[PDB]
Amino acid sequence: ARKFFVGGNWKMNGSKASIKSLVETLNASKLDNKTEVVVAPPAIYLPQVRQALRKDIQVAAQNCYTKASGAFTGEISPEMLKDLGIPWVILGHSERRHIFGESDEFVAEKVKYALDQGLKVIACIGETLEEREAGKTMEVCARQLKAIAKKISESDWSNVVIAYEPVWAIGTGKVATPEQAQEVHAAIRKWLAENVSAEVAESTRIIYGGSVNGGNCAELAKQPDIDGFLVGGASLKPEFVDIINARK
Repeated sequence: ARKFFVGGNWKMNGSKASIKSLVETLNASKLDNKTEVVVAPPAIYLPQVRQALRKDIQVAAQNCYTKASGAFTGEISPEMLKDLGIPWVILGHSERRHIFGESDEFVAEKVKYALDQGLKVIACIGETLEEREAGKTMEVCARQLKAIAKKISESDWSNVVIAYEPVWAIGTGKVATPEQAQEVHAAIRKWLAENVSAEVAESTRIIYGGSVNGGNCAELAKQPDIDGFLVGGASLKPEFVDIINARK
């Protein structure tokens, strides 16, 4: 069965002191050994975290670029991440797609380059409120996924986790039910089956990237096509532990 997966996206949040506290809390907590756990600090805190954090939680960057090196002021390469012992990267997050204009193709180029350099990737997809109102949830997810599928091989999906972000229920005032989330996750899995392969569909974790907290994580985790979470704000808090432990 697919291993339950809980990622924590810290986004642009943290100080040395707050991160020291966050890490200390994780280091003193009893975690379900059946959960694969990844945390994504801001880039400048990656060293602090990889040095202090328990080894059974892996670290991710929040973004990277599409080349090994060169004249790209402000960008980081997958080679640098590997060099510092950062095994994961989050790519195509809604905030990068919408605020920083990252296109479907640019995201797909990053996913392929990161995989080729030996990173594991949390690849983010999802639809806006306007797109959902139009009945375009799967049109959008299919488009975003197709761009990735055109760049990566069937085998390459092995080290991909798909994060479904209900952008329509992130910062909009709308909320998603576990049933609504499940419906999308099942449809994404069907897309994988029909476009990649049945084996990719059955193997690939599809994690929920909407609002996840200690209070709702158990009900979400019960859904049969939800393989875990890409947690936002709760990832900065002690209740992240409860989310890791959502199946217990």
